[PDB]
Amino acid sequence: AGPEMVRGQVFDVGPRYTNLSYIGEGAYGMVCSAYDNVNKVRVAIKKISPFEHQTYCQRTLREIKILLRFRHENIIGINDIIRAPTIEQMKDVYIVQDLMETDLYKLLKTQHLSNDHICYFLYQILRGLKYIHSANVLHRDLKPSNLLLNTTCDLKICDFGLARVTRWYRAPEIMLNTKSIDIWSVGCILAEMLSNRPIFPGKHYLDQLNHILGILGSPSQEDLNCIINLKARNYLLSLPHKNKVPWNRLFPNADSKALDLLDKMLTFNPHKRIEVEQALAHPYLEQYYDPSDEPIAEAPFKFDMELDDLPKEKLKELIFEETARFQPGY
Ligand SMILES: O=C1c2cc(-c3ccnc(NC4CCOCC4)n3)cn2CCN1[C@H](CO)c1cccc(Cl)c1
Repeated sequence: AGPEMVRGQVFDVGPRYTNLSYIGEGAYGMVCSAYDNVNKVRVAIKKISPFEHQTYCQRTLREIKILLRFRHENIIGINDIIRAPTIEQMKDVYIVQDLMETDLYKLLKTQHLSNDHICYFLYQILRGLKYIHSANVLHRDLKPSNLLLNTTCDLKICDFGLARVTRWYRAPEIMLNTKSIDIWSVGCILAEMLSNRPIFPGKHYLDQLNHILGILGSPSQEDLNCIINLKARNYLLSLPHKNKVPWNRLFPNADSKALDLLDKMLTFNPHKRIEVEQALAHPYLEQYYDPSDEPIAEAPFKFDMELDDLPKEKLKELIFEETARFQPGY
């Protein structure tokens, strides 16, 4: 049988993988579910076509190298990689992953979560994040659609395309000026689990800052005592005073312990923001916290070359090399 086509994208993954169905997409690719006739289960297949852009080639190599090294229950892995037999023919790379049922984005569109579920989901996000940060890696795009879920409420973090050694979930430092950006994102996700709506839904950069200030209040002098973009600093100083809104006013029915943790994750100053181990140890997560059952990385991850300097043609070679061991006859 020929290759299958899904929403205009051809998927050349047969004969092992067939009966394909759309399940997601990104800047330079598409994800489908597919039947694996070897393991006799359905899998996820992520198609990416990065080779025309140096940045996308960088991201592709990082994502593959990081996910091939990582091993953790709350982190998506790589089971297989398909690409053409020669580098001149390789225009696409197919990354095969465990198939999950849904994501937190879809869940929050349709279901009201109980405190217990919120607690358990938050715990697994942070358990996975502890492993990532222990490897000295930042995810940088945590958000509900990148948190995958099973029938049995198991949670896995996916999409490590932006990982290194989305506006609504973007930490203020990023816009004004480290691991703390991931904590901010988790805080945004916690808030969204509590209310089923994004806490800071800005329409653009300035609007994002305005929503954050609308809740946290005007930043203090120490909050601004840092290296900071001149334009952003002048903008913030041009604004009238904004009062802080108490968390319990915004989330009237929330567990007070959840709101205490939320306060510490959504702290404006990254240096005062709670870190992942301290968050796991917060009273809100007491029911699930189990440091004897929370694996960390054996060593910190680092790249041998640095890829930012490499031409995209050289990056392609490295990707071709990295993926070779999944080829038949290897
Ligand atoms: O990497 C992923 C990804 C993998 C999965 C995945 C993996 C395993 N299972 C399920 N099940 C699904 C079943 C239906 O409900 C949703 C969960 N989904 C979902 N996404 C979200 C999009 N991306 C990123 C962009 O963030 C991406 C994708 C393609 C190209 C690029 Cl450049 C980037």
